[PDB]
Amino acid sequence: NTPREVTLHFLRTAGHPLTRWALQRQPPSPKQLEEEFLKIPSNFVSPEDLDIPGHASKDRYKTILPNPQSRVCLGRAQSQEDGDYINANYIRGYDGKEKVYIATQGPMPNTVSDFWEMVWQEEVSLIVMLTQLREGKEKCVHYWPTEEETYGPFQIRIQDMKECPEYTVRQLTIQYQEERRSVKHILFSAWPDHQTPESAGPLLRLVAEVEESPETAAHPGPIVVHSSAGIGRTGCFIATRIGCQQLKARGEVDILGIVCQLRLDRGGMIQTAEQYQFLHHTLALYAGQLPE
Repeated sequence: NTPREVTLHFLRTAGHPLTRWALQRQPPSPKQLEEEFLKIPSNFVSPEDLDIPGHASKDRYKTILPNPQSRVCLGRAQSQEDGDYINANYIRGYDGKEKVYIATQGPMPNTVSDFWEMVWQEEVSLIVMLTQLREGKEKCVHYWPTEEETYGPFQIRIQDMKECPEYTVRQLTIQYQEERRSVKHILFSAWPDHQTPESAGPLLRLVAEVEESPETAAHPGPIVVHSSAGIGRTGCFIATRIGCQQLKARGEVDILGIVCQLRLDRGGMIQTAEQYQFLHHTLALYAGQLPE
């Protein structure tokens, strides 16, 4: 028993709780953090674990695939399309709450309409986007409109653009037949893939921008988080939020555990050790702004 049984056992049980104090005043050494991050299994799936034909055309990277047990299935309630496929996964949030996020790649030109179908079906009201200015056509596409565009059966229109210093908030609507819904769009640039943000301040503010985003609905939908591959930056963002939530509720955080649980939801979440180190730096900062 069995690369897979031993991977799952690890991800399901590994933990390393850290108090507000230990985080601030005695974190694990950069050495320990590296050695620790390497021990975490990736939980990638092989192309052999997904029997979907033609999914390859819908993936930005051949090796970054949604785990089947949490994959988002497009039920096609609003269109005629062949598959149910989109490279995306439900992600559990604080304390295991189901479907708090959906982690996905940024759409490619041929998956723009699948994305919006996901946004609709899942009743997404908040999209968080992580990118860099250098990022070209092949890593990222402008899948929202200038004023107004039809994407498949939807009308997306831009109701407002406001430029905060570290991100752009766009208020959109998406409308299908008679039903028109609000979606808040946060684009956070200056975050290159395989790297970290310039510093933690801007990330914590992005996280707050999301916290203080009014929760209109009765069965609130998942927050969509995306980047080119949908795991590195998307992982850091989502790990930072969950981590802040644990610190706030419990005065401690388990980062190792958090990362492990994200990899159960979608393989590869958090790509580099340096990103894992940054998570500790950011969360250490966050502790200091907590009451008292």
